[PDB]
Amino acid sequence: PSQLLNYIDGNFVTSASSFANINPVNGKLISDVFEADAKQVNEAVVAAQNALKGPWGKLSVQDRAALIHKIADGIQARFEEFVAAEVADTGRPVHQARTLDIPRAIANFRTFADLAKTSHTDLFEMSTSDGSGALNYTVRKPLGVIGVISPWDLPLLLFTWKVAPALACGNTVVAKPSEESPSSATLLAEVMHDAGVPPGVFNLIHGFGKDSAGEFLTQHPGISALTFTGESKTGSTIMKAVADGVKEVSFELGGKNAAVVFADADLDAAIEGVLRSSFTNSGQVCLCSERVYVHRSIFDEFVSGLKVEAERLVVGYPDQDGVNMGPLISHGHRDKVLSYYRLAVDEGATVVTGGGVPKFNDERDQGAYVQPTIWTGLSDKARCVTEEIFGPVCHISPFDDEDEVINRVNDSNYGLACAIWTTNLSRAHRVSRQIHVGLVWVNTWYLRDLRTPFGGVKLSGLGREGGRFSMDFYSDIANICIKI
Amino acid sequence: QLLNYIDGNFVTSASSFANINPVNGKLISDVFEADAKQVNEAVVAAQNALKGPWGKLSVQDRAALIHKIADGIQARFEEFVAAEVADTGRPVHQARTLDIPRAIANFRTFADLAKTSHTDLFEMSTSDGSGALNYTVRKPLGVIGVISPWDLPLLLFTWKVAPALACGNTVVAKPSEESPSSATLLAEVMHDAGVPPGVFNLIHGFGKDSAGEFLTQHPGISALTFTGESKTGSTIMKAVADGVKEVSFELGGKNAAVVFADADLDAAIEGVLRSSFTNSGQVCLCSERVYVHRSIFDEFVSGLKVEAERLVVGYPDQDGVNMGPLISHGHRDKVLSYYRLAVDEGATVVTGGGVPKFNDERDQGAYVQPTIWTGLSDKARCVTEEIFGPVCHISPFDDEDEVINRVNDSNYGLACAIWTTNLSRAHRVSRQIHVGLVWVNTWYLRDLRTPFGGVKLSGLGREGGRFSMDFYSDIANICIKI
Amino acid sequence: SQLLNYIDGNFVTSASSFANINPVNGKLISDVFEADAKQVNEAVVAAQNALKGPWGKLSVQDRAALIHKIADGIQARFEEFVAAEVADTGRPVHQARTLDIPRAIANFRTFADLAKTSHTDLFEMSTSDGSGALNYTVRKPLGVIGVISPWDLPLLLFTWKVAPALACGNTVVAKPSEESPSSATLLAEVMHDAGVPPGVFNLIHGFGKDSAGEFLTQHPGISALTFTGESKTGSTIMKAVADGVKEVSFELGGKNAAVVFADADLDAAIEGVLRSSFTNSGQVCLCSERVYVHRSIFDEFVSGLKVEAERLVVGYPDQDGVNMGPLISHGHRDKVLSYYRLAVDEGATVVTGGGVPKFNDERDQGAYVQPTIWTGLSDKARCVTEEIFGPVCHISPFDDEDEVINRVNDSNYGLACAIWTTNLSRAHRVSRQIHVGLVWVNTWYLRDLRTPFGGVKLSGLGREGGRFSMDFYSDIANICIKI
Amino acid sequence: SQLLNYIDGNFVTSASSFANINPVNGKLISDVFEADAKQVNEAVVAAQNALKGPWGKLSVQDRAALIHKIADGIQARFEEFVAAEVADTGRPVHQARTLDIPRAIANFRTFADLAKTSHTDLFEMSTSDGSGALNYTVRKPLGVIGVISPWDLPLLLFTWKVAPALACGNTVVAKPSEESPSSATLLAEVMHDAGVPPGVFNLIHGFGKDSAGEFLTQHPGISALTFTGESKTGSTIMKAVADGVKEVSFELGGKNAAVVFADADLDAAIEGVLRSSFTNSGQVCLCSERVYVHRSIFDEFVSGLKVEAERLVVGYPDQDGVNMGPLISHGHRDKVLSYYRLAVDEGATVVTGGGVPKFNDERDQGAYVQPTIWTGLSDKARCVTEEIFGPVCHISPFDDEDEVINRVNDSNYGLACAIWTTNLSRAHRVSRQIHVGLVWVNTWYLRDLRTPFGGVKLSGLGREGGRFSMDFYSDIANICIKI
Ligand SMILES: NC(=O)c1ccc[n+]([C@@H]2O[C@H](COP(=O)([O-])OP(=O)(O)OC[C@H]3O[C@@H](n4cnc5c(N)ncnc54)[C@H](O)[C@@H]3O)[C@@H](O)[C@H]2O)c1
Ligand SMILES: NC(=O)c1ccc[n+]([C@@H]2O[C@H](COP(=O)([O-])OP(=O)(O)OC[C@H]3O[C@@H](n4cnc5c(N)ncnc54)[C@H](O)[C@@H]3O)[C@@H](O)[C@H]2O)c1
Ligand code: NA
Ligand code: NA
Ligand code: NA
Ligand code: NA
Repeated sequence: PSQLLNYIDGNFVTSASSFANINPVNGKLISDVFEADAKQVNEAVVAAQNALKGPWGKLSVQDRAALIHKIADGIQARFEEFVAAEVADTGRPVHQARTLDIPRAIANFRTFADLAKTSHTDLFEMSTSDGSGALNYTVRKPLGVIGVISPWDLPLLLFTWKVAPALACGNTVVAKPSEESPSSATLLAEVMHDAGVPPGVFNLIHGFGKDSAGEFLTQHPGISALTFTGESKTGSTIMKAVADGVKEVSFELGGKNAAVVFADADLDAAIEGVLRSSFTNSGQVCLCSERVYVHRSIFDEFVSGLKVEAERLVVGYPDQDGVNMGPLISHGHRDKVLSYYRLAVDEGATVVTGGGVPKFNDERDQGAYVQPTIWTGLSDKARCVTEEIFGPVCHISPFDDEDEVINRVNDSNYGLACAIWTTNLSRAHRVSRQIHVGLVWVNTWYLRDLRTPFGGVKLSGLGREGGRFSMDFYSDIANICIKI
Repeated sequence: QLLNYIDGNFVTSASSFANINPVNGKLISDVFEADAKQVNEAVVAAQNALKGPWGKLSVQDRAALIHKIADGIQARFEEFVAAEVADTGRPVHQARTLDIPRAIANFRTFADLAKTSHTDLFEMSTSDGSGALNYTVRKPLGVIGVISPWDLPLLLFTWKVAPALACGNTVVAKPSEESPSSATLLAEVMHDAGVPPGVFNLIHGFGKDSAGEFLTQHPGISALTFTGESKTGSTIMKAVADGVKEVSFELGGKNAAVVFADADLDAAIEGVLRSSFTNSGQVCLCSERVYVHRSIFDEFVSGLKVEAERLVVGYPDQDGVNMGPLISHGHRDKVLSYYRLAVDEGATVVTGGGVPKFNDERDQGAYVQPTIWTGLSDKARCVTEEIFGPVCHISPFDDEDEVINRVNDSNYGLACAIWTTNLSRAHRVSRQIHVGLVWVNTWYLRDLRTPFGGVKLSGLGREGGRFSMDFYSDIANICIKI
Repeated sequence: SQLLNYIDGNFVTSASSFANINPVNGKLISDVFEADAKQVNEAVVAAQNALKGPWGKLSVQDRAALIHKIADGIQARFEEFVAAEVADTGRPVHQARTLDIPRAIANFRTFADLAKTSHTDLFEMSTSDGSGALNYTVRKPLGVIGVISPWDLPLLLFTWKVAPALACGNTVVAKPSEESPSSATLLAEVMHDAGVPPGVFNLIHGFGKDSAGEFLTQHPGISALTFTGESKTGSTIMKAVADGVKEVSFELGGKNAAVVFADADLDAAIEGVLRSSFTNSGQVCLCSERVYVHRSIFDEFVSGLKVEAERLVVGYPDQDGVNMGPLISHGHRDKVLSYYRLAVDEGATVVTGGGVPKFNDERDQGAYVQPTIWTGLSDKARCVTEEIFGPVCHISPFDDEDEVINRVNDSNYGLACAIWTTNLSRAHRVSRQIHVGLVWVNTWYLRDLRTPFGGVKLSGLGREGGRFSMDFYSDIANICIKI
Repeated sequence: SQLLNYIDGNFVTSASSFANINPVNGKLISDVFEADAKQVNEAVVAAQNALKGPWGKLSVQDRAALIHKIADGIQARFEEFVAAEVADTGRPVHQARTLDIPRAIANFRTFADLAKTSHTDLFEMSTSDGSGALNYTVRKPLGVIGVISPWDLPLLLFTWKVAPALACGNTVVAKPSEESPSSATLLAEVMHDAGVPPGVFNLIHGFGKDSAGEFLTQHPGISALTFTGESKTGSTIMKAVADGVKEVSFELGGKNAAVVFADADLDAAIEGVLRSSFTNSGQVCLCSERVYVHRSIFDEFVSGLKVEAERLVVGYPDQDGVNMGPLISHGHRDKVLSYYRLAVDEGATVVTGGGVPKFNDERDQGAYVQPTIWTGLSDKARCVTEEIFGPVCHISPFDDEDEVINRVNDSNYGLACAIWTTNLSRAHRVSRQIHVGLVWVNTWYLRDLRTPFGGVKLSGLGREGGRFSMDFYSDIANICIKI
């Protein structure tokens, strides 16, 4: 049907082999995607290094920012095409693509263009023995060639989350989107081309990880940095792969995030919030809550309430009326999720709702759907309470005491996000600062200010991105000291 | 004898190893090597200390306690001088003016930064019209693993330790096997200042199959900050990858100095002498490559030769001394093998090129002579590989763009010194040098607030000023929906 | 027994003297030499000259080191400063030991630290010729700072201005309140003993109009006038420096509210408002003289506050369990009593106090009044709108959140506000809507010295504290290099 | 042609009208309605009210998008705006196309972007009970900003104040110079067409004393007065707002120096000084009217400048290769020629110019003068010390670096300075010692809108640009939460 090409040194190019892009709604072939080989990857990196010496490297910060705004304009002008591309690849509801995914990708470019325009560096004066003094000033320069490897849960959002600041800081890019979701990135390349981004500045390579484009990219000595969002295990692998070149790295990895509902929470608001934090994108967001802790005094009522709301969720077509949830990304991912559904029963869970796959009795039965699922009854040590499942599921457990629940939230090798529900002023601030995660929300979930630092602790990440943190990571910070 | 310091106690080990004075090859002390069991004990005690009295100090009180650590060092100044000198053979004057005062400055400066540092507040609108607040907070990262080298032992040791403690972390610190004494005195100051048990832990030993490796492998740490060789950095980066530990690396360099035709020539010769031979060339920041404009080349080399030959090589306390020995015999071996390699590569030996004769104990030491080469290609191994001795190669250049390209044609990128009196040239050329630090008309001048680090193989991340306050802290974002 | 000026490194007397009077008993405690215009000029000129001297040559590190020595010198004479503050003001010894003196010391240490750690900015830009340019900023001393301070927190407010002034490398001509000259004089001594170069810090005594205060504000030799005191005086001063376009920084009056919502920790709010209304006998610019309490807890709040207010021990600064000393002066008490009288005329119910206590001893010769609580006045009453500056508050009920926000903001002042509530959204939602420089939630007068401090409307001009002081007390210059 | 006030979303006329006069030929350009006190009041009330309308409800993001639309509206009418600026002032068309109009558009865009990216501060602190506290700051609109602007760079300086005011969520009552009312009026059209809510931006026309300008500064309804103009006028406005303790920001006069050191690129310095003395016919606050040149190159410098100055084309704004239009007005020319005579009387050597060109056409009815260069005056001459605001410079030799620094600083003004040297150390060492707000090395009037801008001494009060504007045009509030 469609073909998704690579984009290398200003041209769309095919490849020797291609792989299948499968619509998870109905199991059908969407497109063939040409897999970049090591030769093509090297050509992309070499093109990126050279482009640093071309027109791009000569642009003022203002001209660079203006061009980046043009990239955003071009996405905006093809908004519905990008919507259709994200949807076809992932089965996400159209409304979500229209309200979250595509706007945020546009916003990624604008915000970092803006940050680039307004950012400055530092001036330090000092005295010296000869009483004449000295000046130290800092400058931001492009780091060089940035390798980008991105996942399939929020394909264009996370892809642009990395590409936007990379370009805003004057770097050049070689980027490999998830093999599960390569469409919107390919459209982005067309927008880059049409906007007049110079050849070699942005390069798109398609492929898998190991023994494919992903691995070839991480191993190339020509990149200056590798920014990556994905599985924790994959982060470790990549970190080993770039260690010999001491490449700069930035990792946003797994999580087993908790939501906590205190007895003084607005209960209806918390039920709705947790529904959202557990089942958005069918539980396929790094930020989703797979552990929920609810005060003993409201536990039964919270659980009954969430069950009803979960069962009201419409699981169906992306453009179906009132749809809330699409399928999982792939049959392969469904197999992982269902084996955890199985594991939970074996570990002693009560299945409050879901626990299987919906039966549609139409073509969607050939897709990769599962049911939104709630468990109770597992110990804090259960595998299903400790390992990231990355599906539409949450286990819910009671607690009695604030310090107790804080300790249970923190008792994890992960540390990405946490959502806390309480109407109490002191409790909100006191509790939040004690959660060992990069991001806490109070009385909401996944509310984003793009200027904030974003990242995780422990196995969930290395480094911070967002705002000035991206401006620092994607730049060479250099100190120049002048003796006066 | 030098003991480990673990959970408030000085403890011995099943193995000890020799601390050899490099001036005369004499034994200074036996050093107990921490085994894996003891490294685990240091790490567990570090973790627990976070939950004790240390973790409950206000920022102001923490900073006060840190200023007390600095006072402790100052009150035992000469004792610290003596330890640094003994281990390494550095000139007494260098220790008194550079090494020890900087260590004190390290603690004081980061104490001050901690007291005055703040974070950010972001306001935003939301659909419902009520809005939201996002604010950031800096928390202790947790347990910081510190592994440090021998060139500037106390300075570099405390360059990591001070911000780590100022940010409320606890520390397991492993100083170089070549220079364990001043770090052991520090553990004494820490103890006498009433730093809670477990907050600062000193473990002695080597790298592979030793305390260093054991530290980097321990899942209980939250970060590893390292200063040493590039290949060691790569190794440690691999070691901590499975736990995805935060890392900060300051690694090797092959730094260049550049003398433009319009430089103040006498100041340039003096500056490059300092940048080449300070601490006997054993500083990561030393210039081992020098580029001089063709029109002043011969005059420069002659002038440098003379100055280089007036340098006094001898006892650390021998009045007028300029250079002590290299850190060790093993290290002199490496340096001498490079001395041979330069000749085999076709170098003219303008001066030095071997080892001085003393006819006393110093011949049992590990001395070499300050050495200057000319006549090698940019691709010669002695021009590209870090020697870490008191040596430089000098090469003529003709064009500005030429010398910039030649400076950057390196797998390293730590620092560069440039000499010129021209305003435009100074700033135009500076911004093009692909390194972490550029000095103009000076060398190794340091403001502790500035970002410090290297690019390419010379490092990962930046430390100093807010970059240390950021690295040694968890930055967390809290979002309140209103 | 004699308080001298400190000019160009010398303690000097003056032509005229005035009486420093203990408000506990009305007894003369010292004679204070009033600086005339000639001595004021001499002080400014000496401060100008010191800029060109060793002080101008100090590195920021060295300067900060010396400022810490000043702090050390206050610490070493801690109890004498306490005695000095107490003697002049009648404030409880406990307050002087825990609030007044330690904050003066912290003032010097904090701004020395800020000076040591502050840096400025680098901006890169592109140029037509493609070579680019660099813009960088530096902080330089502004010059000579004229400091004028009030009597409510004498040493705290005096050092609140002098510390950053000196931290930024300025020289200083400072004029403390006629009512409280003692601690400033001891501070001169500490400067002297610390070896602060002559002319760097100059202390002139006197009054305002037609005296040392007036003369300083009109001297063309100063680069800036920072002032804390009455709003009308701020206006006067602003006109006086106009011809010179001097930099100005004003912290002026207020009529601050406290608001207690139905979901507040009622016991904590009662204690809180008690502190906010009667601390330093209600003689702090930040004090709450208007209080709004939700209808559902009004009666219970007023009853609880009455009991606590009546438990307050009014007496000698070193009297065991003392909570309140006297007002600053007999003249100040006469104003406060004229307001007590006015409240009654305006129809107030006097919940407690409303007059002066009878001690039957020397205190009856001093300047005491009772802690006083009113109810029953409308928002337009003069006792509800004009700053009294005594140990008093009016309490009014309210019903709605938007209502009480409007009544708080319906004022020509806008210094500070305290809000009591346990609700998270309300705390943040209400706080941001109060038109003042400083809001506290579930506390009062908690100070982080890094934060901007100041008022809006008639309560001020500019901000001080942290980065704001480093900016105000500095010349910020941009240097632009074409490459 | 006719220029109306813009109030509460409506263009309105007035009882009084005055003439807009083309300085090129003395012809009438338009009539301008002078707003009276009633209308100024109407503007301020409208502005106050608009704070409570739709404007006050916009998110920072949406407010910023609107401001970008304002900039779009000026871009869409670019040439009309060029025509207006040129007509009012006689400035070269080229300068209006490359400096004046583009900077106005950039002003709005830059502050819109600053608003979008700016954040405030979070301070944590410990407390006695061990639970801690949070201090956070927020930026809120200050309120109604009164803006009063001069005629040297009409739209640039007008929008330099209007853009940050609107970006910080304030509402505006703005009074452009009587000499240059056109572009501001066209700006009102752009705002209207972009759908800026009524009352958010108000335009009042008139003069100073007994007119719109004075009335604006006296109105108790404004929250701040930002002003650019003569030093004396700044002093007057500062007195006028003092009773309200209104926030103030002043960018005032200057008598700026250029310094040419012996190691300067001589040709570049000659060209640079020519630009800095004669651009906009010397009618820019940033122009150099004093020039110091090292003795060794003095004669060579003066000769070169004389020749370059005599090659300058003085004529029509669109004339081929024109360098200078006329002065703003015959009245201003009268003042300038008065200074031309005075210099002769003070004993100056007129190196070039010193009179008015003879055109033999309609330009003879205009307000032209010749670019003029003087030598031989002492540092104390009136012509070397008072701001002339015409196309003129005096040149004097110096021998020593410390000497010339002292001579540059020996002034009651302190706006800007341009320095010419090829030496690295000297550029940085000398620049930091010059007591002005802005120094340029090897260039002049190079602007980065993020930098602090302002002057010292009589040249101003406070800073604007970048974070400094974000601070001046906002209420900075501190909110302290006890946890
Ligand atoms: N970039 C900088 O700022 C900086 C500063 C000083 C020194 N250096 C570099 O340090 C080097 C010289 O010092 P060095 O010889 O001690 O370097 P090194 O790598 O051999 O040793 C450094 C430290 O790491 C430890 N170590 C060695 N192997 C280890 C391992 N496998 N696991 C854990 N720890 C291990 C050592 O015991 C020692 O404490 C030079 O390359 C020099 O450039 C760099
Ligand atoms: N906003 C704040 O932070 C703050 C802090 C403390 C006090 N205050 C205010 O201070 C007032 C009480 O103190 P006060 O009675 O001493 O006020 P005041 O303004 O009458 O006197 C203050 C100082 O200014 C001097 N002074 C008086 N007239 C002067 C003049 N014409 N020119 C120059 N100096 C003059 C006085 O001698 C004294 O030193 C209260 O209104 C209180 O709110 C405000
Ligand atoms: Na797919
Ligand atoms: Na040794
Ligand atoms: Na008194
Ligand atoms: Na006109």
